[PDB]
Amino acid sequence: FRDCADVYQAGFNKSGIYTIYINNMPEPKKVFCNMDVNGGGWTVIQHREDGSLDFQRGWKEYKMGFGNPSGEYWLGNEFIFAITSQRQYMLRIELMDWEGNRAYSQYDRFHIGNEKQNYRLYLKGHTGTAGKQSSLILHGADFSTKDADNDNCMCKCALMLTGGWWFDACGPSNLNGMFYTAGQNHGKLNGIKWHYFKGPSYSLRSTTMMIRPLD
Amino acid sequence: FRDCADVYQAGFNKSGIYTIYINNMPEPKKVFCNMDVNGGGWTVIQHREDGSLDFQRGWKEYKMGFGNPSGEYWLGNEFIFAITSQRQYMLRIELMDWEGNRAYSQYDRFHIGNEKQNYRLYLKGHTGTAGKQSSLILHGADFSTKDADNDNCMCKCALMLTGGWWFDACGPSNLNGMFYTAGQNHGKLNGIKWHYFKGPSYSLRSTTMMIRPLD
Ligand SMILES: [Ca+2]
Ligand SMILES: [Ca+2]
Repeated sequence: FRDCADVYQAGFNKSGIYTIYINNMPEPKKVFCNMDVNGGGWTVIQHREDGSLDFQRGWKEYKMGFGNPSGEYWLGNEFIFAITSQRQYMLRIELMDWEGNRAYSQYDRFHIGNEKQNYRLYLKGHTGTAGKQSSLILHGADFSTKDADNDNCMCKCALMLTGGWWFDACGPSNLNGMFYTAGQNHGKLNGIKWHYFKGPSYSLRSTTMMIRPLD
Repeated sequence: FRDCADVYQAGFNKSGIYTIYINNMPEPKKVFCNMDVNGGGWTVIQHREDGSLDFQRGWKEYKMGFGNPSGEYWLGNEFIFAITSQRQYMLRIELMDWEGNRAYSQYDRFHIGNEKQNYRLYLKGHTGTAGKQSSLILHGADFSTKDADNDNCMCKCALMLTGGWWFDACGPSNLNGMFYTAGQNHGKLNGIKWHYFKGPSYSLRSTTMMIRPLD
């Protein structure tokens, strides 16, 4: 049982917390499994909805993960890497604004490099209702944090926008930015953003990043 | 000593065959080291000059490598993956036609996925004198061979063009195609090609693919 896809095919069709056994990882891992969207079998790698969890963290916490799979959390890059190294995964991103609208972006192929490659992101095949173009750079960006300046900018994107992300310079997204209750009509530019959906100044209400095998 | 870059910095400035010790590989590996081009320190992952070596091979030979580092060879995907997983590498490709002209393409970032990811290629930052656009797909293609149909085509690119490559459908290159002596004015489309340098019907005289750390 390497992922929520496995969990699903073994007959567990209810979304919720499961434990999975990831190849090459020393200990099992608790994750949230979304079994509802588009046939289910999704492993959630990040979730936000209320701002209870602080995302202003360093490289090591972003690597190992933080938060609680039952609420807001970040799975951790080391884990995302280990899972997406086992086979070929697709990535889906669920987004909601503060006005009741839900949208998604989806990528046919997703993986990231290992820690020595700064967990560099490579994607292909963007579709969805959250913008005609991808708000995540497809073409290559390392992961960056306040203590690891790996972006494609002369500036320091993590310092400017907060959180850990595959910043470009700094690029059209950051789902790990500041949670703002007043996302809609008020600031700022360091919030939870997805440019091609709601723009650079709109901070979103909830996000879920989740992955599953090509099939 | 993980690569020819290490070899070079230890004072070995003469191009030729060296043995390197790649992290996570059970046995040492002989490679050709190019210490001449642009400051040296290049590890050669493929070389062709005379057509003496047959490149029409299956997945396993492409994975483990074939040929002799002193002549024409393919390092092997498992090895390319192991090396490029150690640290961030750039890729440079040296090309010569049959009319005396040499050119190169260069990529700021290079790596490939693991075997379970079909050694998928991801590149960024193409420069050089071998075409204004990259003849290798940057955006994502698995590696394909006659016995592993992983390309982005409905057709079978490896069967049509021969060899093992990151075929698209089938894309603007194949440095592992048929070696033709009569490449300039004669066939064929299944030759050693780099579209943005010489075109799809021109088979090249020599090729060298080589890698080195960003520094
Ligand atoms: Ca920077
Ligand atoms: Ca095909």
